Amino acid sequence: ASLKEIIDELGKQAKEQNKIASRILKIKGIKRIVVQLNAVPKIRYSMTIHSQNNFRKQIGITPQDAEDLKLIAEFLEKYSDFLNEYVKFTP
Amino acid sequence: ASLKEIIDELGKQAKEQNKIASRILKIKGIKRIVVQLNAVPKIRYSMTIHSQNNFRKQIGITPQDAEDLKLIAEFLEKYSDFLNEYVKFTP
Ligand SMILES: [Cl-]
Ligand SMILES: [Cl-]
Ligand SMILES: [Cl-]
Ligand SMILES: [Cl-]
Ligand SMILES: [Cl-]
Ligand SMILES: [Cl-]
Repeated sequence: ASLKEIIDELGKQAKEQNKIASRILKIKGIKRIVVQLNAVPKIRYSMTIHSQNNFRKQIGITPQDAEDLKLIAEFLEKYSDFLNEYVKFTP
Repeated sequence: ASLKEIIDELGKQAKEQNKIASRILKIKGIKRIVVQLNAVPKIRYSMTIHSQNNFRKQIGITPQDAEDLKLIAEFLEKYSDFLNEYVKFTP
């Protein structure tokens, strides 16, 4: 499933149901931080990060998360132009 | 104020008061993501990230945050050995 497929799927779901629809992006190489894409409804997107170990609670980062954070930064830069033509983000 | 001064100050506060004590790290160059250090009480540390614009709510990252995330990764790597001898982190 590509990013665009996920974006499209979350958009359609958030509309049919009138509530946030979410999906974990499976960014290659990430060890612990999980990036979740959210479609918030007239549909705007955001991305939140989560620990696999306390998935529902706010993430506490430690120094061992440095490489994850870099991979997330790289993924953002790699898809930046596309995302900025394709979706609107949360305020 | 160095990282160690902040760590020491938050440790002393979290002990005198028996509750989480927190302070924003002023990592040079960050535009929007704020890293806050927390001493949680028998004292363990964590770091949480926050948007300056919705400081109390969970941060929604967008592609413009890529450089902040890299600077946070660099700061973690720069202080990694020190932190791992000097403090214990949250589970
Ligand atoms: Cl992910
Ligand atoms: Cl965590
Ligand atoms: Cl792109
Ligand atoms: Cl900061
Ligand atoms: Cl935000
Ligand atoms: Cl160090």
